[PDB]
Amino acid sequence: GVSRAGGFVTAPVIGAMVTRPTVPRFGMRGNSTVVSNSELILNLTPIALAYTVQSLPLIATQPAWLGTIADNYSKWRWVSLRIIYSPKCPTTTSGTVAMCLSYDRNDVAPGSRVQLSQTYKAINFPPYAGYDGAAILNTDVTPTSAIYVDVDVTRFDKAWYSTIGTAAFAALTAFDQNQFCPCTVHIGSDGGPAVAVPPGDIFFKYVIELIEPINPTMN
Amino acid sequence: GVSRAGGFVTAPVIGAMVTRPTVPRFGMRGNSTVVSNSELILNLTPIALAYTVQSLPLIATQPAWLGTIADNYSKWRWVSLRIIYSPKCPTTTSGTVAMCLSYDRNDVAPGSRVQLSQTYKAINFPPYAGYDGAAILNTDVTPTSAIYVDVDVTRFDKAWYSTIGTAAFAALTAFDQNQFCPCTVHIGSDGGPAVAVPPGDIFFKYVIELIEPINPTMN
Amino acid sequence: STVVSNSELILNLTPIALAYTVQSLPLIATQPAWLGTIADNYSKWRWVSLRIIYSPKCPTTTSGTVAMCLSYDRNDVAPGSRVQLSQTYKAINFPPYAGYDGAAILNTDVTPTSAIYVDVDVTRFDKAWYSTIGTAAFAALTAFDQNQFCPCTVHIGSDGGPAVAVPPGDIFFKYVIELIEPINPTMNV
Amino acid sequence: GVSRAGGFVTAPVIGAMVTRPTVPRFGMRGNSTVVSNSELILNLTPIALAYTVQSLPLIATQPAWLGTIADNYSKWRWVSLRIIYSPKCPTTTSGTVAMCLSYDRNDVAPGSRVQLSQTYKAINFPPYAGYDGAAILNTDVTPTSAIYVDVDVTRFDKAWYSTIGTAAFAALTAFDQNQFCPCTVHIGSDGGPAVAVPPGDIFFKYVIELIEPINPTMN
Amino acid sequence: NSTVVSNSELILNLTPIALAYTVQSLPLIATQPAWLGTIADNYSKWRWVSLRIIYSPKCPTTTSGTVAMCLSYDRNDVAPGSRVQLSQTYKAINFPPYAGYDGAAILNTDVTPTSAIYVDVDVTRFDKAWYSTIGTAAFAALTAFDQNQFCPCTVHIGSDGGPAVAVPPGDIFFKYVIELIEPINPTMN
Amino acid sequence: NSTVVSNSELILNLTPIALAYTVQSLPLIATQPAWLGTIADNYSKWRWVSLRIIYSPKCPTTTSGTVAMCLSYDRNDVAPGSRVQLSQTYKAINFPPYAGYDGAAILNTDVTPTSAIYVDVDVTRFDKAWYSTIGTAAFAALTAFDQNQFCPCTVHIGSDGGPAVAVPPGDIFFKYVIELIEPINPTMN
Ligand SMILES: [Ca+2]
Ligand SMILES: [Ca+2]
Ligand SMILES: [Ca+2]
Ligand SMILES: [Ca+2]
Ligand SMILES: [Ca+2]
Ligand SMILES: [Ca+2]
Ligand SMILES: [Ca+2]
Ligand SMILES: [Ca+2]
Ligand SMILES: [Ca+2]
Ligand SMILES: [Ca+2]
Ligand SMILES: [Ca+2]
Repeated sequence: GVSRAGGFVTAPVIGAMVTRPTVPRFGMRGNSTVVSNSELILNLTPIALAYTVQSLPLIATQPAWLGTIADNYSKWRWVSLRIIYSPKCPTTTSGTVAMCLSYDRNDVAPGSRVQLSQTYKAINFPPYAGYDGAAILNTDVTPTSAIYVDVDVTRFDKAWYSTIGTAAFAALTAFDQNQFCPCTVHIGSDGGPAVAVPPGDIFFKYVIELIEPINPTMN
Repeated sequence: GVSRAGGFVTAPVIGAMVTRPTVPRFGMRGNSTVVSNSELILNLTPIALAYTVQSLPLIATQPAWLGTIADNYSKWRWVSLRIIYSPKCPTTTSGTVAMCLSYDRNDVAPGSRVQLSQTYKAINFPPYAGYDGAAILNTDVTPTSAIYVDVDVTRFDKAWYSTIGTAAFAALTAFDQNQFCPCTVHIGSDGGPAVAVPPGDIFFKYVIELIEPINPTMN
Repeated sequence: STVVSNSELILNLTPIALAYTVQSLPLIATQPAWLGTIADNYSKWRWVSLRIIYSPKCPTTTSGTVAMCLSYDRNDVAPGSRVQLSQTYKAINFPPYAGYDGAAILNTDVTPTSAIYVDVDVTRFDKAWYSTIGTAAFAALTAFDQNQFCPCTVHIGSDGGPAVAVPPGDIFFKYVIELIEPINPTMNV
Repeated sequence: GVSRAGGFVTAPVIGAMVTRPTVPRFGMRGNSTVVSNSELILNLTPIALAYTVQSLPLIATQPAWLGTIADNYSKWRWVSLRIIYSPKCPTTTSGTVAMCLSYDRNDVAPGSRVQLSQTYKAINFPPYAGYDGAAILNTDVTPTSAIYVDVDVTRFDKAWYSTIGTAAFAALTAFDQNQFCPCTVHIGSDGGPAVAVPPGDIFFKYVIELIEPINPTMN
Repeated sequence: NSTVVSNSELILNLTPIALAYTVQSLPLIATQPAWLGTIADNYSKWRWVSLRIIYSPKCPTTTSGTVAMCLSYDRNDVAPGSRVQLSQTYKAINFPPYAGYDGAAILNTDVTPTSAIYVDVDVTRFDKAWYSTIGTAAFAALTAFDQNQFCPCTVHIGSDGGPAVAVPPGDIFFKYVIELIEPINPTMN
Repeated sequence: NSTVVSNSELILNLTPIALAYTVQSLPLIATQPAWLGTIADNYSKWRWVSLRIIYSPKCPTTTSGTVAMCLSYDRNDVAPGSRVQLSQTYKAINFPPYAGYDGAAILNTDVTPTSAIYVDVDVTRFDKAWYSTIGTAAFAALTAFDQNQFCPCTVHIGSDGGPAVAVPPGDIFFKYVIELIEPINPTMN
């Protein structure tokens, strides 16, 4: 790379992904139903000078489309969960966007980018970057220029989680939420322009295993 | 059979199916999602002397479990739909239960068993019968002693139907319902005892193809 | 590690009548009366195997249908009909006199062809071990707190019974449970 | 079975065994005399709504025919003891009959079916069932539809027991009885009809080894 | 099929050691230990798989005297009337009331410290294979001869040579492994 | 990737031993030990890889009485009300207040002297794989049920039979190996 052999860098006016059209794929693994799909989950708050954060609980019901399928199953577990960033602003946008993971709903969100950076899986990056890694979303490859976070799905506290709707989940105390949620992602930013600029969006690319069907009304 | 070679008939006190435990199976057929499953759909009104009828529209959203999966798809079509009867009363129960099919939500339900019998696919049978044909439900075989109706899925008026929830469907006029429903089943009975007796239940064994995913909130 | 195995009567089902009824049981070490007293002496436990068996006790002339299924969140609403129950994991529908020919399953390692039962998917619980808690203490908890002590719940519903309700049968548990960490019962339960 | 693959069940008006005529068989095993035979031991109390129990000590002298042969021997031991149920009522009889084993004559008999069910070898069953397992009595096969209890003959407290007549045994205290008796069977019932109905009978199918002959007057 | 239970329990607080001799005896039955008793009530028969009687001191090293333990096998025997009589009996071990503090690990580990004070019962040489479960209260109401039917062994703990003002010497614990068979309702048992 | 931390720390000065019984309890959480707590605040989850609770005497051999330790696994349990109740509980070890001086090496070496007084926690039999880090102050403000979510085990230390004038018996130390994963800012944690 440039840090060993030297090189040169250039920058275009702007760059962005074009998402490949797809359909959620279903599969059976014995009595288990496996769903593989990608979903746009969040539009980030316009990046400005001051710091700001957004958080999302990583539960089966968070992605709206998957959420529906989950209502018919009692338990689930993430087989793989990759959080991907997609820029939507020009290379003239100053600032830094960062993401990280937490595992206790009683936690307080990172109050600054320094706090966020000390945390697990923290990745800091310019708001305009990430387009070169489009393949991470459209294919199963992992480009080195892609901006993403892989969740340590094998290091959760429980083996399976019970399905719960987002509204009901929201109404729980942090402690009761802990029983239905294995992890939460935080996305923060700062150092942006005086006139805030929408930086990018967040996608979830996942493979989930759902078990033990249940009447949706009961669940 | 007995009608050609003679024989003898006997009758037990009672007989009933024991349903095999199963899980709904998912499959992909290109961009299409195929669901194969069986569901208990209706407990029949206790059979008594006077005639009575119950009707169910044959839409993707009628079976509660399937209904949930259908919310995520714009269009669907029955690949196969077999309506099965399961008795729950002793052989001492007098009367006849009958089923038939109609194709216009503006139709008036059969007012008597004679009206019902003239209709397409009408099958008349004692309320206590049907147990000997348990395999029709638990396997893919079709016993001659099974009591069922196969829907002529290839002779519907349209190629695909749009998904619509049962509540919203119920609120439509018969004519607007016709655009979302290809067929309706009627189940009637009469000639039962003075003290009415719950005769049996109705199961749907189906294979459905769902196409064109959609956000559930939009659908 | 102490391993206990036995079967015992757990519940006399409500008389089967025209209208639908459901009875639910949390699958906990303290639910079976005989096992409960042994469980009170241990801090944690886990089902090694749990088989829920139905035993009929009604005349064969009894109309109606019975069903069982399993759920895994105490915060769930119990099935309001056999149509809802029937769509739930491991559901099995059978007549109230079913199983009269398979009683041996209760006291032998044989599984008679005609026996009516449900094997719990013990390997797919959310935790490795569950703490012992007495039945009455359990009842007083919120659904959320119950979830920490209970891995599964079984529902038994029926409908289509006769005008004069008839006791259909009973529910038995045949289990193999592993108990660890002795404890004084007063401290525990 | 039906619980895995589904199926159907039917019930006849009634069913009962027809016992094969036999003769008690004698054999020598060195200096030991071995007797193999089956005997009707008890007519059960008519099953009614309320609970009732009957108990029998499992001693060599309990079966009347064997009892005579035992008078000529000082010691004995059960090689095998199978307790079998034989129904004598129609399938319309409600209720449950249960059997179990105890090993201390100082024990109090089960006061209810719940108490009985917690006990060793407890088997609960409808009073009309058991006919399908007729072969367990007439042959050496063990049908799965047979209703029976096998005594754990290898887990008794002593290796041999002394022969004692039933009258003399009855006159002993529970503690002195313990020296001559290795086990006792309890048969209870409840949930029967308002008009009590004789449910069935109990047979003992055994193989016993008798040793050390003695003048009957001394014994 | 059988259940194996393992635990250790405090069984008896010894009477204060004084100049004169005293003896206490305990029947080695499954029902003697309070915690075990509850589990045992649920099984018809049992047999000690392993039984170690342990002494734990609770007095200062300034305490004089001798505490001694031994085993007998007939409830009709007379208890030892002196340390001499006790000392002639099987497994007799004599020691000062403060002995055993350097071997306390023996209580909750599989270690057997050479400084521990214990008696290992010859579990394989009892008169019969299994013993029927019986409550302590009922047991005490029996004649010595009827007690033998339920009790395979008894331990006697005597002492003397203590101070003018009696001093509580220590306690007796049972660390055991017992096998239980043939479940039964406790009320019947 | 994870970080493994090893050290031993003084955790609790025991309340002076007197005639009457007293109990103290400590939650076995990563945040309980003061030194470890600082490191733990920097990681989201943890799990004890090894945990040995050690007793160190600080009183003369002239001190009478008994100190005992045991383990429980539900914050909703009631603490042992007597040495009898305590002694029936898992890993219970009883000993005089001056015991353990010949085994002090256990504290700073990999040696396990047979004269040492300790409790080895069954670290592989906790209800779940990982536990989330939580401060002691916050932990104490939780209900017993919410505490269980963060605490896998608790140790109880009781005593009695001591002198008329209470004597500080000793201290409790934790010698541990803990694995920490998923870094996090302490303020968030
Ligand atoms: Ca970091
Ligand atoms: Ca749920
Ligand atoms: Ca027709
Ligand atoms: Ca629509
Ligand atoms: Ca507890
Ligand atoms: Ca039993
Ligand atoms: Ca004699
Ligand atoms: Ca000696
Ligand atoms: Ca007894
Ligand atoms: Ca203990
Ligand atoms: Ca935390």
